[PDB]
Amino acid sequence: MGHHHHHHSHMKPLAEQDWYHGAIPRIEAQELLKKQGDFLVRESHGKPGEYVLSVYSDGQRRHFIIQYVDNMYRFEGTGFSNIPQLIDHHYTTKQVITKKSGVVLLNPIPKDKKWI
Repeated sequence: MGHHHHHHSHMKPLAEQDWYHGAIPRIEAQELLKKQGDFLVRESHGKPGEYVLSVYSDGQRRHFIIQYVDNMYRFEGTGFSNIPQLIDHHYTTKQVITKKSGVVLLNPIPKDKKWI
């Protein structure tokens, strides 16, 4: 507590999420990754509604797709009503994306203000 270091709010919406880079191409999603942990969520370029998570793990670019079922966004069965809440809560709980792959969320990669 103090005069600074207190961001009073609930969260930022999916659009304002820095880890959410938008509908950027597959190349741009894989090239910005460097260590095991770097992750970003994009939307499929041309397919509105299909969000692709790109996380670098085990030396590979691990690309997962967010399925919208039962009115919830999910990677491996269990899902949340909102993507920003899905990733945020999944990150803070250190839960694995899919048990098939075994990838965890650490240090999210921010985005640039590409007005072009």
